[PDB]
Amino acid sequence: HMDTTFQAAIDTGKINGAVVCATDAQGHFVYNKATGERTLLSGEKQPQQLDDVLYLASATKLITTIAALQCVEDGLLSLDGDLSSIAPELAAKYVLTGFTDDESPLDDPPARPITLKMLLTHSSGTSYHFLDPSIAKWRAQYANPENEKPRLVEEMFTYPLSFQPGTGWMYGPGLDWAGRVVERVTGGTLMEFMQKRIFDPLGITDSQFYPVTREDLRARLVDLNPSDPGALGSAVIGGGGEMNLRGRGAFGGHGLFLTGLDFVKILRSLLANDGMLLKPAAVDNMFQQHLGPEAAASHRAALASPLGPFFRVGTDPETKVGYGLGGLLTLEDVDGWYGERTLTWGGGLTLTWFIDRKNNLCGVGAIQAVLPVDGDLMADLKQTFRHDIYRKYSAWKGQQ
Ligand SMILES: CCC(C)(C)C(=O)O[C@H]1C[C@@H](C)C=C2C=C[C@H](C)[C@H](CC[C@@H](O)C[C@@H](O)CC(=O)O)[C@H]21
Repeated sequence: HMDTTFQAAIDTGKINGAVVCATDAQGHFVYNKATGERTLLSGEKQPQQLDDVLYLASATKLITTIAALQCVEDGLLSLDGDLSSIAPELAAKYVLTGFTDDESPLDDPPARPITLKMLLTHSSGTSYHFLDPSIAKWRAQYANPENEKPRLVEEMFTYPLSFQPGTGWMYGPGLDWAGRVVERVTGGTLMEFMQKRIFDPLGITDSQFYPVTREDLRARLVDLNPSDPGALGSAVIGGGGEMNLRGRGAFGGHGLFLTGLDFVKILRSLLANDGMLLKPAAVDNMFQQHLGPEAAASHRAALASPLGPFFRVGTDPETKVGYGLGGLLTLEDVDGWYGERTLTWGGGLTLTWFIDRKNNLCGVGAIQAVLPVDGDLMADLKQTFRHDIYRKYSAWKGQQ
């Protein structure tokens, strides 16, 4: 019901198209479908194609997550090691506990060092100011940078922690920090490392961080169009895109551009656990709960909060979930849908992905929306993909 649902959304003028790529571990069941049209900077229309270059936005986080785990395999990092030396900017952050009534900020020194595992699972304390009201309040009083100067990761994310390292959960720049950590410990750019360790083994050559400079890629950017002459990804994140315009260097949190076909090669290598990217036991460890007791309780409070629908990535409020290395982790079966220990996340409001090892299925579904982005419609469209792909998978299994 992707077919009729997506077409209805095209007819209303709220999306231009969609790219969907799903596969089992061996490529027996494969479903690839490009729907709709893209618009070129010239205004001319072209059918959506499976090798259109998409803005991944926070789907970047999974890829940065793999890159960090590869440095762990190399012995350049450990999951639980002290990062204070490699990233002193993180060690220097204090923990904001709240405000007095005259609205002055209470902070405390950090009780422990920040580790890679905390960065990868959003339990370090680094929080997006637009999601954490306490951090939103601090940003505004200790304001303002209308500097507009292009900022590196460490010049962009200068706020205190939202909670003692390891003891909470809040979505934030942990993978931008992890990406910077990967650059520092390898002595090269994040693009260089990923090209060599992730894209080359999979035969991927059509990928770049913001800003996209390559002419061949720019000619295939969905997001280079009259509504987005900057190729900022506005349609994917729903207004802006502010962080991209203001950054300098690679942002492992949200910066990558990639085709759906190339993104699913990465998903499938994890699903099949074929050693192309990581040793099997390291992949297995991604699909485990890595929040401790306090952090798990914080996670569940955020999932029950008004932001919870975003944080639940379409999963039901009755489904117990944790956070793995790479995204949300289901902790029980939903019969007919995600098996237990499905890893899932997404990008902006328009893109979502899952890796269901128990049921042997992975996929990405990426709506190409029309500004202004109808957020409630995106949620529905993503949900249609997440469930219709299981329907298609069952029908195929039944036909064998
Ligand atoms: C730039 C953030 C990034 C990774 C692109 C992103 O897509 O995370 C997604 C993935 C999804 C699973 C869960 C999410 C959790 C909360 C949000 C609604 C977030 C989307 C935020 C984005 O819509 C607005 C930001 O761009 C704010 C800004 O413009 O600075 C959203």
